[PDB]
Amino acid sequence: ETQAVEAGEKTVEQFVQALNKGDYNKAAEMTSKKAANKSALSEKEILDKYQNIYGAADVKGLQISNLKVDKKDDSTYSFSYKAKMNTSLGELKDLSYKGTLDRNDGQTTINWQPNLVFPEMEGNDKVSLTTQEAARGNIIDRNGEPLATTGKLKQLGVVPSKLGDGGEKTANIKAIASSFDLTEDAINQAISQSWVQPDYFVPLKIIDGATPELPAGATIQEVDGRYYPLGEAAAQLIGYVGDITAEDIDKNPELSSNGKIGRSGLEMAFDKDLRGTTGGKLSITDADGVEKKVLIEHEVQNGKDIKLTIDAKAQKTAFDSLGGKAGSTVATTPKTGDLLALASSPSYDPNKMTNGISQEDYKAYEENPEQPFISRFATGYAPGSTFKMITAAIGLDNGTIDPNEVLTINGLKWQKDSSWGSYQVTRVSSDVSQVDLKTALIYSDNIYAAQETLKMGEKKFRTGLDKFIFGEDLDLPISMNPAQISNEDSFNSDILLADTGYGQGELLINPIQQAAMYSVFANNGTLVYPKLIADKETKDKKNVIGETAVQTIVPDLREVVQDVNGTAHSLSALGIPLAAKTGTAEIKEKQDVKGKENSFLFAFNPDNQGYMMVSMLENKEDDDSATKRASELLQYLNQNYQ
Repeated sequence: ETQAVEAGEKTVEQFVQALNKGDYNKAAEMTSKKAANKSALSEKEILDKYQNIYGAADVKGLQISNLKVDKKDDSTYSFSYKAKMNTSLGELKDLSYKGTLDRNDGQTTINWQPNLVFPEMEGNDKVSLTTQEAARGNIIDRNGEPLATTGKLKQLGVVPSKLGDGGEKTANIKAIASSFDLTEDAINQAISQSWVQPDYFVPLKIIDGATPELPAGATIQEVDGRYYPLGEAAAQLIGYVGDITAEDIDKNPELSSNGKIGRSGLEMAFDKDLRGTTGGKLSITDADGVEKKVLIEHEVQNGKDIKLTIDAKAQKTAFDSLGGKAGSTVATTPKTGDLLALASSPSYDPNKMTNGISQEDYKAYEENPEQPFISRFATGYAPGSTFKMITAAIGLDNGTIDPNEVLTINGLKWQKDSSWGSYQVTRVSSDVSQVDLKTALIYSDNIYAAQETLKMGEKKFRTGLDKFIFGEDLDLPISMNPAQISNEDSFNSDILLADTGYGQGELLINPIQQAAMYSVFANNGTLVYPKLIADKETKDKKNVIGETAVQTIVPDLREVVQDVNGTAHSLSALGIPLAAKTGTAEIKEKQDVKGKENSFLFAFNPDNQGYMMVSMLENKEDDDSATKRASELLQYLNQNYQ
């Protein structure tokens, strides 16, 4: 008997697998003939039964356990098992299935019955599913301001019949295009789509502002939709939602096919918390309508709100100050890690992305060489000559750097020996030959940094660098790679070591990780991990650099602003207590023989430690710099974060 009991087990398991994979034909072909005490339906009728019922509830992933196959008659084997499955209303668990098998000739088949769809079905019972959509949660400021919310939008559209016939039609179209900032070709292509019928409402755009005058055939209808009040100023961070597709439902049936799904940014990172859970009832009914068994039922749970450390006024000021140029700005409260602003420029319109965007406009975003879809605050860059601060702090800690000892540096270029060939560390001024640490920080002297790094050596340099967060995964709902010192564990190059010393080489640190590292100067050498979710706890890392080093470097960083030749001296206009460090990075991209240049600014309040800022300009235009663009954000942070 055990040979056939095994054949039965194999048959039941092959059946369950075909149902699990959605191959309902293959499962139907394992059923015995249609007869009393055999199969209740034919193969095709069984296929159509599973396709309708399991398709209606979006059944996914049938799993069984506790399978038993016994023997009853000479050719009849009884099976039983427990099963669970996923539906658009959550997991159905603890299902007791039951049936009999048939052995004729040399093969074993399943005596199919309706109770092998759901357990307590019989005869011509039917399945009903009712669903209520969950409302999407909000994303809000550290003070409750909406960053992503669900508002009532004014949808402009035209009805082709109420437009005219010939000359009145062309004139009305012209009026619409000129009164709502549309093109005549767009309106004509819209009303000419295959799906349009003459009496239909053809939607054109979402009107933000005050509805102007409505020419003949134009109509304003209200619709509910996701709305981003800061717009492109927070697009990369917040992201946007899009229409849910059949393929999203196949991967997660607990979504709402009628709803919206986060496609990038925080909308996608927190899509589960924000989407809520669908409400409704899955039931077995009788020959018609009469409920006989409720399989799953629960009420709709609307999505939860997400509250960020962001300050929406800082976010808007940070983004606007970049003037549409390529770059990024990160602002923190360095003693807690609160991320006040994460701006990336240039940017895209998230309200346009979510309310239906042209293929031309979308492609413009994708072919823009400055790539507005990039989240530059989460992209790793060489940190630039700003990094001298870190190298200095490390050198003060391990006793390599005497603050008051001078190096003799002549000219604008320096190389260790001739083996460096055509590589040379460069500085901007040759007016100071006797360079100590304060002079090097004030004038941004890379030759000093390069020489002190070479003197320190790789081991001590890395011992100091390893106390920071290279290799660590920050606990943030933003997709990023951990910062690195170089490609390998060794530089194996005096050039690369010197290069790394002033923030170049193979260093990759995204702007958020930079603000994390530079926080040591606002916390006496303690690193304070950045924080984006307001309710989260402050995390930190003690003794990253020495308190003596901080107290030596920060007064020099004040002079970067106050000294008449300091590289950030234009910020002394502000009349606020500032410590700053400028920086540049030289980049060789393959599509240009002349190299590109990244411009950096680091600044914080050395009196109260209330704010900190790291701004960067990528592939800067001539006569442009992060420092030139920082006064507005610095005034704001200084006023409101003490």
